[PDB]
Amino acid sequence: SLAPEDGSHRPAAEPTPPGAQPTAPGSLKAPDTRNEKLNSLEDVRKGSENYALTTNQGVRIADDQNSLRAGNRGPTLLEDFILREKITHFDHERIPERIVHARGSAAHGYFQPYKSLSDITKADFLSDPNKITPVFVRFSTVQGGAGSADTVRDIRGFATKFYTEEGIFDLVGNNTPIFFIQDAHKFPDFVHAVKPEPHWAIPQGQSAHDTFWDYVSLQPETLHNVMWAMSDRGIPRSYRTMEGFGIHTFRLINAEGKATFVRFHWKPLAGKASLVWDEAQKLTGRDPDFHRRELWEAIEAGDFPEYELGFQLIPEEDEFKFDFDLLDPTKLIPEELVPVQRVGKMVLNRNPDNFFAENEQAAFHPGHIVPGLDFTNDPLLQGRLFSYTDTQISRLGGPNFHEIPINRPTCPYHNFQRDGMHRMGIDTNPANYEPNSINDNWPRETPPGPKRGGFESYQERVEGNKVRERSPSFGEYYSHPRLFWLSQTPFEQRHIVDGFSFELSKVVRPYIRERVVDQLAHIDLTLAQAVAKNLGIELTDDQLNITPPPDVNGLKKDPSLSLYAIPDGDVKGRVVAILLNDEVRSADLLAILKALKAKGVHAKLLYSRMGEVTADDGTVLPIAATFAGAPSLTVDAVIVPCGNIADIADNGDANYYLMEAYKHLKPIALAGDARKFKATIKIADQGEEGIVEADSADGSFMDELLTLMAAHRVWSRIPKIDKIPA
Amino acid sequence: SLAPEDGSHRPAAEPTPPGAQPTAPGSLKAPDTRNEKLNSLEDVRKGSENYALTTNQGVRIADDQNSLRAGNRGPTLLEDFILREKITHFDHERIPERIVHARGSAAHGYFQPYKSLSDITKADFLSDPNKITPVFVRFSTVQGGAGSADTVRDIRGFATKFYTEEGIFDLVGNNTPIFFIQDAHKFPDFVHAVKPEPHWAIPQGQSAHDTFWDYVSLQPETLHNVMWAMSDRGIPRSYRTMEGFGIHTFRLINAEGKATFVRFHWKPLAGKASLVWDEAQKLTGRDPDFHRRELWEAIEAGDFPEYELGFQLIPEEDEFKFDFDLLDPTKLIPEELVPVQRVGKMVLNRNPDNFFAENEQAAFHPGHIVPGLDFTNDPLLQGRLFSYTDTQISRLGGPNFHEIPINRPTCPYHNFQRDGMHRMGIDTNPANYEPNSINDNWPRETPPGPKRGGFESYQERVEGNKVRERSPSFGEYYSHPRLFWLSQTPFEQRHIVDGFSFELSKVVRPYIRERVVDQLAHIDLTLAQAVAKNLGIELTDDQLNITPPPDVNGLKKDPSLSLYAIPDGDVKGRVVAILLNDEVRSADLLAILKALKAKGVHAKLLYSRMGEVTADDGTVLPIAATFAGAPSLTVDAVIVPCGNIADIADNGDANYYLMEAYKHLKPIALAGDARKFKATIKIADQGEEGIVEADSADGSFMDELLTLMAAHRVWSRIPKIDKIPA
Ligand code: HDD
Ligand code: HDD
Repeated sequence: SLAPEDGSHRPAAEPTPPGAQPTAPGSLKAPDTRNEKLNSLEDVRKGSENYALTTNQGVRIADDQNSLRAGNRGPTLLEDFILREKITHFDHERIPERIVHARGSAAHGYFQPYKSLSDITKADFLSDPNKITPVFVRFSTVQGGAGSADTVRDIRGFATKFYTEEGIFDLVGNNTPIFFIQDAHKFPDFVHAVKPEPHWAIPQGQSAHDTFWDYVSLQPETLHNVMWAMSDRGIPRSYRTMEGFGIHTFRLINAEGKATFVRFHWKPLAGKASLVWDEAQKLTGRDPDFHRRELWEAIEAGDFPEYELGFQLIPEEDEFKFDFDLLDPTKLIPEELVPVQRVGKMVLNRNPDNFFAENEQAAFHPGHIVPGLDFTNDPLLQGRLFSYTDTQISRLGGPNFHEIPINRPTCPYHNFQRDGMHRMGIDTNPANYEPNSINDNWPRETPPGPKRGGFESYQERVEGNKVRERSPSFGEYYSHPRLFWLSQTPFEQRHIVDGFSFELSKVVRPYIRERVVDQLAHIDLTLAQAVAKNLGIELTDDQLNITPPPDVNGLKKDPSLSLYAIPDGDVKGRVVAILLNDEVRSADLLAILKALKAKGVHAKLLYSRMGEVTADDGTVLPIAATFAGAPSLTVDAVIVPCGNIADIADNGDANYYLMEAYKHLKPIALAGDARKFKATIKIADQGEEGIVEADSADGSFMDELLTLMAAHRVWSRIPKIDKIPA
Repeated sequence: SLAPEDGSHRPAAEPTPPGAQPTAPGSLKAPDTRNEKLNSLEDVRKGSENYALTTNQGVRIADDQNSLRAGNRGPTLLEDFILREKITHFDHERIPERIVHARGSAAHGYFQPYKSLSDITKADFLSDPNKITPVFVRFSTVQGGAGSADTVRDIRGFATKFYTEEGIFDLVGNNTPIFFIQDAHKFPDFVHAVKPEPHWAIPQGQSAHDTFWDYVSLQPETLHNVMWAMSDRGIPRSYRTMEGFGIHTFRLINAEGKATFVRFHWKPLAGKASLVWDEAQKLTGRDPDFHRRELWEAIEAGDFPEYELGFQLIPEEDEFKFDFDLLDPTKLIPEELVPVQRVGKMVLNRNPDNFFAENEQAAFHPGHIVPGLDFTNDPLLQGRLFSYTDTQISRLGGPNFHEIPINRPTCPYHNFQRDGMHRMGIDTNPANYEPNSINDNWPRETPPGPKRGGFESYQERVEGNKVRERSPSFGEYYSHPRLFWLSQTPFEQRHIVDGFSFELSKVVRPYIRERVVDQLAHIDLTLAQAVAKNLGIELTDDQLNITPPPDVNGLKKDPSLSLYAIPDGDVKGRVVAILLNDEVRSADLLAILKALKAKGVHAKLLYSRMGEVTADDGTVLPIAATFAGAPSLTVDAVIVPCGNIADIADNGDANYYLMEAYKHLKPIALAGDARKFKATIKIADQGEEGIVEADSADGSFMDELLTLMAAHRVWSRIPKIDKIPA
């Protein structure tokens, strides 16, 4: 009726590259992609086609265009129950956003272990290489609201809901291996300091303001995670190209009752990759939804995000083996000292149907563990256990949040709990208490055991007085920031310097900048001096003579802490901008697209207008976006084929497209007379590494380009970009 | 004591220009700024200095750094009531955001009428020129969440709470004179279409997506307000430089019972000023809080936002004398036919103390009127009256939202309502019903009268059948969009074309773009043709033969609809970037700052690092921000004094500063050897209009620059900017 005659409104129910088709609810885009959790949601999924429009009570609506009034130009009547029901539901759509991590993007998937881990844990989802566990994963920022932007400088959340046969296990982690603070009692202080300031509620999604750096300067325990946030780790290219960490030391418990200390890791199969600051900041304006969009479209394209689960394992007798306290969440465990042992793989392969119902209402909580796992006395973890249950009473409207469909266990659950707001389950048990005789005491307790047993805490020894006191072993603040610093490449170190420098320049009270620079001088004097230089601060002789902190158990570096030191690039799922002209050389475009498709690299055809152009072939080329509509920020490299280059040679948008990408260190490839654009980016006739150029886009032209893309960015270009006006 | 000895942590409690000092709660920044509402809030204002840190129950806390645990490396104890109270409050901080207009910034102020209006309304706050009414005003966007960006393309809200002696009057308006839809029954449809789409919750703060333009293409009633949104009205420079409108026709009722139709207007004393799209979009990334910050800092500087309240007045016998229906909210009343008559002045002169408590919790509702005002049968207004009461039950936690301090009337309030969540008032009335004898029927009804009388509705005639039916008089959709289009300058028209073009290029389904272009052809074929060519669309012969709509009561143009046809910009409160070098020519800087001060124009001194530089005469210049930290987006003009120009001539950030300013049509002034920068912006030796240049910054130099600033932007430069790579 209102759909177009040609059916061009519906996306195909098959994988398609980003921007090819309109995005769609997961059940409509990929109906053949299934798992036990997705199937269990069938009871609450609602269709639409061939159904009448009704009230919520089932009454068909004849006229959904008008209120009921006395005369067609008269007052609206109170008896219009259809209008009032519709407006009432609208009026109450919103619920409180998460206190932290309010901005997030989520997807369905499954996990599978590589081998049985029965020797170290009795957890059922790790017991058998053929046990598939559905998952729901939500990635997030930390500071900003649910409507804030994606590519901010911040920590990222990485929360995984495991729907196991013995209960929900929530692995609630971040993208760095430590947190800012040591004891949960300080969590409201730290969060209030990083959040928008209370008088005017500025700034959104940014730590670059006085109260954050005030707190940091007075609490050196924060410096380690601050180092990570100021590095390019704070601006990932994609949720698909960052690491995950549980941060805390947990425990594994095997059938014989032996405990092993464990820290959890997620390693991205797509490799580690981050933006650079100028690109990330501008991208929050050009596309505040970039990461959300990029995740959704990768899944629709079949570039399923994949992550390997890994364990750092520490025997109980090695609790005190390292310089740092194992239970201190501001300290990491270097992989040089304790390797990450691979455990299994997780694949995210379907988007939700309704963002609010599945993402916004999802509730993750690290206290949701299962038999075979346990906690430790990490005093940050200890307080988290209180928070994630408590907070849901207001956010999700009461204690039945486990009945919201996305949150439901796929395994059975039965107990004597009753009532509460929006109670869905109707209990037939004659008893609502135990011990009872009137239902023969069902449901019954289960003794602990090797499988399908009841939960019992590990009986660890407790000895001490009731004290509010920090462990002295936690009182070391500079050695891990320094190890992180020393493990970065030189260009990563420069980016850290520029992060501190840019943020401290937004601090209005100069003494705070100075006090932060003083803390940096306790970490590394090269770092401190470089930041000071950019702030017009001069270190004193006392600061220049601060003794550096000790090495971490003899380490001078750990290359696993760098994003880039150990190559792990993968071009699959990346995207290239192809800048068209009105008579493209079809031979160039043919060879370009063939090579990109063979490596799984997507392309977007850009022009100065929408519609189509015709190549020299007579081939009609559809235009994905304009140069301004899809800035170089949104792509990984730029290719300019030959053709009628005079068409775009004096186009300001086209020339700036290349300058912006050049500034942000991206690979650029120019064919034929497109090489004339070298003048725009101040490249000499002789060329330079990172600019592919040839008479035509044939032979090794695309191999060179794809090799550059596998290395992510052209770091050697950095000394040249400070002269580029872009 | 953690504060610096020199007291530099504390801003001065006197007016200071933007950036000079840290911002502060209004009671601390401007303690002497008072009004009756601000005084009435004193009962709930909390101090801090010289108080002990306590629990919410008043118990002093000894150690706010640690949880209570069994041993200093032990588990946290459930008996830690201090921890659990602190974390519980943190866990429940967030409340639901507003369904629409969730993003907004507010201030305190006062209103005064110019003359008694007793002849046309018995409203007490308009009865006496010596009667001052306190106000609380919230400006907002519409689509995005509370954490979204300020300078988006959107309609803006302009809500004013008048605390009158006869009750609260809320004037809840927008910055355009019409709304998108005719009947409130369709509000959830329109809002769902513009909001982030439901499968993936994209895009934030943007109408540039499929579902919005789908709805528009199928509901031509939306086209008038769409035209306004696509113009530079949709991207204001500042809440201080936009207009406000009540949109609906309301009624004024005088003491003799005579009704006059009225539409409400706010006219900014700072004049009308807007950004351009590329600037606004980039600014949502460089400073998503730009409007919130600019409002707060203008008030701290003494640049108080001021607006003139004005009335369009139509006698009852003139109801049907126009080509359009007065009760249709998609139609404006041209000022050429019905002039805005000046009524009074509103000054916003103090910021809040706590954003959440005063801004986030404020509740405005257009059903809050007072005797002397009444409604009409406008079917959008009619449904609004239901919604603003209903929505607060969830957003503010129940029916006692009028007891939240910011919402409280300053006049008396007494009735027989009782109980409800968070009930504050403790009633002593023996009776909670009327009629009653046990309290001699107090509080009592009051007959209507000329002053201090009870509210009685105007007894307008109602005749017709109970129908869900649109008024035939509303069935015209193109003549007011055409009137707006033909009232704009040629460069405003270009920006409208480019607004439609940019947004429709982000619509993935091409037939939606085609259907919108077809709607445009029913408005004006020059507009339709210009948009279609940017989309690669060819109008058909039939489309080129669509008859345009007629003039609106003889009007092709109304001058009041253009932002700029008659410039009315005050330069006071604007800001100029001054690009420093390491040996600035002090004679230049003296002349520059002398002239800016005389016009109340602020300055920010920028450089490549923070700290200080020394001028050629030894003056130490403090640096406000770096070139990258305070981009040209954030200022109105750029001046480059002479000095050691070689220091910055090769700086890529400095050159780009000018190129970005140039592209966005801002005045630029270059003294002495700084004229070398003309090459970067491709200005010929001979000069051009909008680039001020001379051997030195003298008297004539700064007059030319400030004359350009008075005209806001250099529109004559538009033909040159498409060749600039920026
Ligand atoms: C004692 C308070 C407290 C502390 C110390 C932490 N958190 Fe937390 N976190 C919360 C209290 C909280 C919360 C208030 O309970 C949130 C907000 C809303 C919610 O459901 O849980 C939350 C949300 C939250 C989310 C978002 C989950 C989602 O997508 O819904 C993640 C990923 C984390 N946290 C991760 C961490 C990590 C890695 C921490 C340090 C190791 C951490 N949190 C410390
Ligand atoms: C029947 C539904 C409905 C309709 C047709 C409208 N609104 Fe509305 N408006 C609401 C339902 C609503 C609301 C849902 O009740 C809000 C959101 C939360 C709230 O407190 O009120 C609101 C908020 C709201 C605000 C923000 C107030 C603040 O700062 O808190 C403004 C300025 C407006 N509206 C203005 C308008 C204008 C100028 C309209 C057309 C002439 C309009 N609204 C139509």
